[PDB]
Amino acid sequence: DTTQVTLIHKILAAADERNLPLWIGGGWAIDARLGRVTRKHDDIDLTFPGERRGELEAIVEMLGGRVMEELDYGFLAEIGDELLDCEPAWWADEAYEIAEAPQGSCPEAAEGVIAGRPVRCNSWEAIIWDYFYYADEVPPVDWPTKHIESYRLACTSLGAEKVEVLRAAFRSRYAA
Ligand SMILES: NC[C@H]1O[C@H](O[C@H]2[C@H](O)[C@@H](O[C@H]3O[C@H](CO)[C@@H](O)[C@H](N)[C@H]3O)[C@H](N)C[C@@H]2N)[C@H](N)C[C@@H]1O
Ligand SMILES: Nc1ncnc2c1ncn2[C@@H]1O[C@H](COP(=O)(O)CP(=O)(O)OP(=O)(O)O)[C@@H](O)[C@H]1O
Ligand SMILES: [Mn+2]
Ligand SMILES: [Mn+2]
Repeated sequence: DTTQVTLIHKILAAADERNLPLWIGGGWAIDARLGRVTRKHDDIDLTFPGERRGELEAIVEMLGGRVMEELDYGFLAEIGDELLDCEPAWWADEAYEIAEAPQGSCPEAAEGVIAGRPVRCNSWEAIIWDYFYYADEVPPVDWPTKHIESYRLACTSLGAEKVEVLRAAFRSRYAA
Protein backbone atom coordinates (compact mmCIF):
# COMPACT_ATOMS: atom_id res chain seq x y z
CA ASP A 1 0.00 0.00 0.00
CA THR A 2 0.97 3.67 0.00
CA THR A 3 1.81 3.48 3.71
CA GLN A 4 4.52 0.85 3.12
CA VAL A 5 5.82 2.51 0.00
CA THR A 6 5.96 5.89 1.74
CA LEU A 7 7.62 4.27 4.76
CA ILE A 8 10.24 2.61 2.58
CA HIS A 9 10.96 6.02 1.04
CA LYS A 10 11.28 7.65 4.47
CA ILE A 11 13.62 4.96 5.80
CA LEU A 12 15.89 5.11 2.75
CA ALA A 13 15.86 8.91 2.63
CA ALA A 14 17.03 9.00 6.25
CA ALA A 15 19.63 6.31 5.57
CA ASP A 16 20.94 8.16 2.50
CA GLU A 17 21.53 11.23 4.68
CA ARG A 18 23.89 9.17 6.83
CA ASN A 19 25.41 7.30 3.88
CA LEU A 20 23.96 4.19 5.52
CA PRO A 21 23.40 1.53 2.88
CA LEU A 22 20.25 -0.55 3.32
CA TRP A 23 19.19 -3.46 1.13
CA ILE A 24 15.57 -4.34 0.54
CA GLY A 25 15.06 -8.08 0.84
CA GLY A 26 12.35 -10.68 0.48
CA GLY A 27 9.10 -9.91 -1.26
CA TRP A 28 9.74 -6.20 -1.74
CA ALA A 29 13.16 -7.05 -3.22
CA ILE A 30 11.49 -9.21 -5.84
CA ASP A 31 9.06 -6.42 -6.69
CA ALA A 32 11.89 -3.89 -6.70
CA ARG A 33 14.05 -5.90 -9.12
CA LEU A 34 10.99 -6.36 -11.35
CA GLY A 35 10.07 -2.68 -11.05
CA ARG A 36 6.50 -3.73 -10.42
CA VAL A 37 4.27 -4.21 -7.39
CA THR A 38 2.94 -7.78 -7.64
CA ARG A 39 0.96 -8.09 -4.40
CA LYS A 40 0.46 -6.85 -0.86
CA HIS A 41 3.48 -7.41 1.38
CA ASP A 42 3.16 -8.47 5.01
CA ASP A 43 6.41 -6.85 6.13
CA ILE A 44 9.49 -5.02 4.89
CA ASP A 45 12.66 -7.13 4.93
CA LEU A 46 15.87 -5.12 5.37
CA THR A 47 19.57 -5.91 5.35
CA PHE A 48 21.83 -3.44 7.20
CA PRO A 49 25.55 -3.12 8.00
CA GLY A 50 25.90 -5.09 11.23
CA GLU A 51 28.46 -2.75 12.74
CA ARG A 52 26.12 0.21 12.18
CA ARG A 53 23.03 -1.35 13.77
CA GLY A 54 22.64 1.62 16.11
CA GLU A 55 22.20 3.96 13.16
CA LEU A 56 19.36 1.86 11.75
CA GLU A 57 17.79 1.65 15.20
CA ALA A 58 18.07 5.45 15.54
CA ILE A 59 16.27 5.90 12.20
CA VAL A 60 13.50 3.54 13.31
CA GLU A 61 13.11 5.52 16.52
CA MET A 62 13.30 8.82 14.64
CA LEU A 63 10.36 7.62 12.52
CA GLY A 64 8.35 6.88 15.68
CA GLY A 65 9.01 3.14 15.78
CA ARG A 66 10.69 0.72 18.16
CA VAL A 67 12.73 -2.47 18.17
CA MET A 68 10.28 -5.22 19.15
CA GLU A 69 12.16 -8.51 19.33
CA GLU A 70 15.56 -10.11 18.81
CA LEU A 71 15.71 -13.01 16.35
CA ASP A 72 18.29 -15.71 15.72
CA TYR A 73 19.31 -13.92 12.50
CA GLY A 74 18.61 -10.28 13.33
CA PHE A 75 15.81 -8.23 14.83
CA LEU A 76 12.23 -7.20 14.45
CA ALA A 77 11.12 -3.55 14.50
CA GLU A 78 7.77 -1.82 14.29
CA ILE A 79 6.89 1.58 12.81
CA GLY A 80 3.22 2.20 13.41
CA ASP A 81 1.48 -0.91 12.10
CA GLU A 82 4.34 -1.85 9.76
CA LEU A 83 6.84 -4.59 10.59
CA LEU A 84 10.52 -4.32 9.68
CA ASP A 85 12.38 -7.63 9.51
CA CYS A 86 16.06 -6.74 9.79
CA GLU A 87 19.18 -8.85 9.18
CA PRO A 88 22.81 -7.74 9.49
CA ALA A 89 25.37 -8.00 6.72
CA TRP A 90 29.05 -7.90 7.58
CA TRP A 91 32.00 -6.46 5.72
CA ALA A 92 33.74 -9.16 3.68
CA ASP A 93 36.86 -7.90 1.89
CA GLU A 94 35.26 -5.46 -0.59
CA ALA A 95 31.51 -5.71 0.07
CA TYR A 96 28.90 -6.36 2.73
CA GLU A 97 27.66 -9.95 2.90
CA ILE A 98 24.76 -11.69 4.61
CA ALA A 99 26.09 -14.53 6.75
CA GLU A 100 26.22 -17.85 4.85
CA ALA A 101 24.69 -16.32 1.69
CA PRO A 102 26.18 -16.40 -1.83
CA GLN A 103 28.79 -13.73 -2.56
CA GLY A 104 27.29 -10.55 -4.00
CA SER A 105 24.30 -10.68 -1.66
CA CYS A 106 24.50 -6.92 -1.00
CA PRO A 107 25.48 -5.12 -4.23
CA GLU A 108 26.67 -1.53 -3.94
CA ALA A 109 24.65 -0.57 -7.02
CA ALA A 110 20.92 0.06 -6.76
CA GLU A 111 19.45 -2.70 -8.92
CA GLY A 112 15.77 -2.30 -8.10
CA VAL A 113 13.10 0.39 -8.26
CA ILE A 114 10.18 1.22 -5.97
CA ALA A 115 7.76 3.93 -7.12
CA GLY A 116 10.23 5.19 -9.72
CA ARG A 117 13.19 5.53 -7.35
CA PRO A 118 16.28 3.31 -7.51
CA VAL A 119 16.77 1.22 -4.37
CA ARG A 120 19.45 -1.19 -3.19
CA CYS A 121 18.15 -4.73 -2.93
CA ASN A 122 19.59 -8.15 -2.23
CA SER A 123 20.74 -10.20 -5.19
CA TRP A 124 18.48 -12.72 -6.87
CA GLU A 125 20.77 -15.45 -5.57
CA ALA A 126 20.43 -14.20 -1.98
CA ILE A 127 16.65 -13.92 -2.31
CA ILE A 128 16.38 -17.46 -3.65
CA TRP A 129 18.89 -18.84 -1.12
CA ASP A 130 16.47 -18.06 1.71
CA TYR A 131 13.82 -20.25 0.07
CA PHE A 132 16.25 -23.16 0.30
CA TYR A 133 16.39 -22.79 4.09
CA TYR A 134 12.60 -22.63 4.10
CA ALA A 135 12.32 -25.80 2.00
CA ASP A 136 14.42 -27.61 4.59
CA GLU A 137 11.90 -26.78 7.35
CA VAL A 138 8.73 -27.10 5.25
CA PRO A 139 8.41 -29.09 2.02
CA PRO A 140 7.73 -26.69 -0.90
CA VAL A 141 4.48 -28.51 -1.69
CA ASP A 142 3.30 -27.42 1.79
CA TRP A 143 4.06 -23.70 1.29
CA PRO A 144 1.24 -21.14 1.15
CA THR A 145 0.58 -20.09 -2.46
CA LYS A 146 2.13 -16.69 -1.65
CA HIS A 147 5.54 -18.25 -1.11
CA ILE A 148 5.20 -20.69 -4.01
CA GLU A 149 4.38 -17.89 -6.45
CA SER A 150 7.08 -15.56 -5.11
CA TYR A 151 9.64 -18.33 -5.38
CA ARG A 152 8.63 -19.17 -8.93
CA LEU A 153 8.75 -15.53 -9.92
CA ALA A 154 12.24 -15.05 -8.51
CA CYS A 155 13.27 -18.33 -10.15
CA THR A 156 11.97 -17.26 -13.55
CA SER A 157 13.70 -13.88 -13.25
CA LEU A 158 17.11 -15.37 -12.48
CA GLY A 159 16.72 -18.46 -14.68
CA ALA A 160 15.65 -21.97 -13.71
CA GLU A 161 19.00 -23.54 -14.62
CA LYS A 162 20.89 -21.04 -12.45
CA VAL A 163 18.51 -21.81 -9.61
CA GLU A 164 19.00 -25.59 -9.79
CA VAL A 165 22.80 -25.16 -9.77
CA LEU A 166 22.44 -22.81 -6.79
CA ARG A 167 20.27 -25.38 -5.03
CA ALA A 168 22.93 -28.04 -5.60
CA ALA A 169 25.46 -25.71 -3.97
CA PHE A 170 23.12 -25.25 -1.00
CA ARG A 171 22.69 -29.01 -0.66
CA SER A 172 26.48 -29.43 -0.75
CA ARG A 173 27.07 -26.73 1.85
CA TYR A 174 24.60 -28.20 4.32
CA ALA A 175 24.82 -31.90 3.46
CA ALA A 176 24.97 -34.40 6.30
N1 LIG B 1 21.58 -15.55 6.45
C1 LIG B 1 21.45 -16.73 7.31
C2 LIG B 1 20.03 -17.02 7.75
O1 LIG B 1 19.21 -17.12 6.57
C3 LIG B 1 17.85 -17.48 6.78
O2 LIG B 1 17.19 -16.48 7.52
C4 LIG B 1 16.28 -15.64 6.80
C5 LIG B 1 15.00 -15.60 7.63
O3 LIG B 1 14.35 -16.86 7.51
C6 LIG B 1 14.08 -14.51 7.09
O4 LIG B 1 12.92 -14.47 7.93
C7 LIG B 1 11.86 -15.31 7.54
O5 LIG B 1 11.57 -16.24 8.57
C8 LIG B 1 11.15 -15.62 9.80
C9 LIG B 1 10.97 -16.73 10.80
O6 LIG B 1 12.17 -17.49 10.93
C10 LIG B 1 9.88 -14.81 9.56
O7 LIG B 1 9.46 -14.19 10.77
C11 LIG B 1 10.19 -13.73 8.53
N2 LIG B 1 9.02 -12.88 8.27
C12 LIG B 1 10.65 -14.42 7.25
O8 LIG B 1 11.00 -13.45 6.28
C13 LIG B 1 14.77 -13.15 7.14
N3 LIG B 1 13.86 -12.07 6.73
C14 LIG B 1 15.99 -13.21 6.22
C15 LIG B 1 16.97 -14.28 6.70
N4 LIG B 1 18.09 -14.38 5.76
C16 LIG B 1 17.71 -18.79 7.55
N5 LIG B 1 16.29 -19.09 7.81
C17 LIG B 1 18.51 -18.66 8.84
C18 LIG B 1 19.97 -18.31 8.57
O9 LIG B 1 20.67 -18.12 9.80
N1 LIG C 1 9.54 -20.25 8.89
C1 LIG C 1 10.46 -19.91 7.99
N2 LIG C 1 11.69 -20.47 8.09
C2 LIG C 1 12.63 -20.11 7.21
N3 LIG C 1 12.55 -19.24 6.20
C3 LIG C 1 11.32 -18.71 6.12
C4 LIG C 1 10.25 -18.98 6.96
N4 LIG C 1 9.13 -18.26 6.57
C5 LIG C 1 9.54 -17.59 5.51
N5 LIG C 1 10.85 -17.82 5.18
C6 LIG C 1 11.59 -17.30 4.03
O1 LIG C 1 11.76 -15.91 4.18
C7 LIG C 1 11.66 -15.27 2.88
C8 LIG C 1 10.49 -14.31 2.86
O2 LIG C 1 9.93 -14.24 4.18
P1 LIG C 1 8.57 -13.52 4.53
O3 LIG C 1 8.92 -12.03 4.86
O4 LIG C 1 7.94 -14.07 5.79
C9 LIG C 1 7.49 -13.52 3.09
P2 LIG C 1 7.90 -12.53 1.64
O5 LIG C 1 8.45 -13.26 0.44
O6 LIG C 1 8.91 -11.41 2.04
O7 LIG C 1 6.53 -11.81 1.30
P3 LIG C 1 5.89 -10.52 1.98
O8 LIG C 1 6.39 -9.41 1.14
O9 LIG C 1 4.42 -10.67 2.05
O10 LIG C 1 6.54 -10.38 3.37
C10 LIG C 1 11.55 -16.42 1.88
O11 LIG C 1 12.84 -16.86 1.49
C11 LIG C 1 10.86 -17.49 2.71
O12 LIG C 1 11.10 -18.79 2.19
MN1 LIG D 1 8.76 -10.16 3.82
MN1 LIG E 1 10.07 -11.09 6.77
